[PDB]
Amino acid sequence: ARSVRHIAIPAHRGLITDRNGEPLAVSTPVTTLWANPKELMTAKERWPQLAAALGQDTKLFADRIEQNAEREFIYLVRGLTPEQGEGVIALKVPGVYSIEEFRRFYPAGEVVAHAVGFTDVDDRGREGIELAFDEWLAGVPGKRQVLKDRQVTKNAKPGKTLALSIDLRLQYLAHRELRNALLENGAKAGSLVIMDVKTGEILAMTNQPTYNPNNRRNLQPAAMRNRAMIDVFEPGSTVKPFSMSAALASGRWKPSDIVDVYPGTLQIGRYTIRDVSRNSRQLDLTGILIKSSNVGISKIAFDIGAESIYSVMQQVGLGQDTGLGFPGERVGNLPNHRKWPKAETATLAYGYGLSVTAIQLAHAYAALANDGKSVPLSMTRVDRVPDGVQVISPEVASTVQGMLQQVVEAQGGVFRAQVPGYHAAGKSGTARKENAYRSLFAGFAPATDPRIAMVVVIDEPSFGGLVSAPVFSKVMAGALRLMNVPPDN
Repeated sequence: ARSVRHIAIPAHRGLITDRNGEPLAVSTPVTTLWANPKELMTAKERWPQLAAALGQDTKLFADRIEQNAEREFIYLVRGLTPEQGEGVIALKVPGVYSIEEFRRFYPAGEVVAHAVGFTDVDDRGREGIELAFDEWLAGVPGKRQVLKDRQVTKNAKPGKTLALSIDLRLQYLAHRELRNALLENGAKAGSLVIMDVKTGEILAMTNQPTYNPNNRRNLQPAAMRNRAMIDVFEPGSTVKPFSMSAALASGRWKPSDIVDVYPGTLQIGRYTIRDVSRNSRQLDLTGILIKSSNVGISKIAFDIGAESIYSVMQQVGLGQDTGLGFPGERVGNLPNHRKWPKAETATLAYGYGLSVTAIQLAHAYAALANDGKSVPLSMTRVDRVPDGVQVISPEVASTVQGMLQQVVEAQGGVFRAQVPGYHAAGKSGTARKENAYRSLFAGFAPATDPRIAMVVVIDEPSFGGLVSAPVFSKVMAGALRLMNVPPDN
């Protein structure tokens, strides 16, 4: 006879904003027209008109309805504009019932595709923050009891608003400047991360290529890769500052100390360490960074032991889980030994023989920039800064800052990374993913009182000091002014 069923009341997905309340993802009303074939089978004369008004072809339409003649349920079309929802309801065709639904809209579109991600066909997070805070954002559906035609038991609770760490103004600046860089250098891909060194907040994350999450018809997986969180690479010279941090915490090294790197090579039994530039004998510790001397950093590493270097790299988060619970986040690899031989010691010190993400590197540069105090990474607005872990002594961190300032400013330095108005600090490198090439720059500013850490990755520009550095310069200048950071020069 008659029958009692239940249909679930969809929940309104929580609003996602940038840190200033700029909407980044919004649940917009749509309508999903369904039908009762049993009843539809009674109004076959109306089908061509229905069909046309569903874009569906006349005969393909009717084939469908006939095939499913017995089924009392079938969707016709998911999520139309509520107004086309009338275009069909204006035909009042028997067997045609309708659900009220939400579809996501992304006002900033491609600018913040990866960080925000997108929902699937069921209004479920499938990428980015949409997946990562799916529970917080997805409400709790309600339930209605339906009298099967031959009271609401609990009404739906709405999802909660989420304010991200992203500053949409710095995001636009980063998106633009990394797009321009890729075209000028004719590169395949790239990431740029901007981090608040005090709060752990990700102020900007951008990858190229990007996509419009509002129109994913011709989506490609290369476009959807959140590179900053999933591409792992050997950081090269960009981790030498952590090697130097251990040098200075050893008791055995100070910045004015000299190393002889003549003749730009060093035999390690069978191995040969080889410098990218071999026009040096005596270098101070700053010189070792300015020249990116692998012989220099290797000799210091032999003197202090790999353990001390490995320990700093671990404490600043390299090859460690970020705790950001994003979907396909790669952890990379900070490999350990009982007995570190010379080759493994040297390759760690000059930043081959580990793998890191752009996010991890920026996090580590944040720690150093924050006078050696690690703060947990956040993709949500931080209101109450958690207590940091003091992973490098303030004094060592201060010393390494000044050295990195000289890397950018000193003669022979990475002059294309200077930020006009401010003193900036950082280090270029030439990473490996065969073995792929990326140009890196990693830095923070202002050098004497840091606020912002930044990493730039540029995949196969068809050097870090030549390619990534000028992007760091342009984007840092803008970030600092957008954040009303006072010039320190």
